[PDB]
Amino acid sequence: KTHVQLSLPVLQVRDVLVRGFGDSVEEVLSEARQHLKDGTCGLVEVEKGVLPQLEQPYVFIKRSDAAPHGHVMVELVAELEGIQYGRSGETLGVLVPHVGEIPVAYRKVLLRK
Repeated sequence: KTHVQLSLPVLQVRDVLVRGFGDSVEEVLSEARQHLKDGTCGLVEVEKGVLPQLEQPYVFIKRSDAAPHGHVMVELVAELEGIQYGRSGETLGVLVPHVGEIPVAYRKVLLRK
């Protein structure tokens, strides 16, 4: 399938134990996609002071369309030193590894895979 229905645990930035996916744009996108498939991917909602507490490169989920079965359609865009790799809509949040942190909510998304 080109799209996959996921429910992503929404984590508080100060709970996050592994604050990024790796060390290159290509690695963080690769690792994000693997964790999304393996159900080991969390979402941090972006507000003032969140991104500086996470590790670059960042992986964002961004709205790709204006929401089948409650699931917002999203795609991945990476960012490193203010350059983004991808073009998409509004940020729903920043992806991080999930290693058992307790979420505050779930974000239903349809991921273009």
